[PDB]
Amino acid sequence: QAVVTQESALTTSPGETVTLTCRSSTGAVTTSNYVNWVQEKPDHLFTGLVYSTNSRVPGVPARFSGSLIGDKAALTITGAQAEDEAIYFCTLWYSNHWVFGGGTKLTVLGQVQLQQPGAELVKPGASVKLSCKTSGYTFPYYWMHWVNQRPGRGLEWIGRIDPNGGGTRYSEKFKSKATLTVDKPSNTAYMQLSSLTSEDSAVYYCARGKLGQHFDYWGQGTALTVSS
Ligand SMILES: O=C(O)CCCCCNC(=O)Cc1cc([N+](=O)O)c(O)c([N+](=O)O)c1
Repeated sequence: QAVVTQESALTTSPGETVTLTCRSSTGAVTTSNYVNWVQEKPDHLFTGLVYSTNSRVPGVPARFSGSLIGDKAALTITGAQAEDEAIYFCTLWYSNHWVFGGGTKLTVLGQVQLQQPGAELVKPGASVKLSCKTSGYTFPYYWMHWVNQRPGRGLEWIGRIDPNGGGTRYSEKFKSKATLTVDKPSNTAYMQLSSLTSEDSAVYYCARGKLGQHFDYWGQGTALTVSS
């Protein structure tokens, strides 16, 4: 029942130093929450910025930095650029599941690849198998996360799979809905969703992880529509 709270929106001007924050409802944010920061640009295009409090994802501009300040986590953008206008999400680990904050809409007044199909349209009552084909890294060395986003709702972690044995961990919401597997020779991770209803219409993302390093690279998101 943990809730992660972020500022809903902030407006900045090019060149300013701005700090976004991420609070935990049950206590101070700690290193053991392994906070990650990700950026969403149009059209539902996610990139990883920071993992595990303060590790910047290689290739991300150095103006982005993460830290813990007092009882919460913080993403500092040191000299905002016009292209930084985006939605910024944090996520915290709570013992056995990830919880996403609601995102901060930032207005600015100015090799690793995970490949997912853009969309699928499936009838109610059917099943769907969503694919996430990877390249640019040694696939068995990393887990694959899946994340859901229903219209007007927050990001929801579905679960992860470790390709060394295929061991899964699901969130409460998806523990009897999603089935994760992989095909290592084709470098592809799969998520089946069963017993589809209109409530399953959503964008579904794959995102890379591993112990201590989560959500650094994302697929584009497959928009699933469940309709006859
Ligand atoms: O590198 C080292 O040993 C040092 C780092 C050790 C601790 C890093 N913790 C995580 O990364 C959090 C986490 C642990 C899991 N677990 O323990 O199984 C998961 O299953 C899981 N998930 O997303 O489901 C997430």
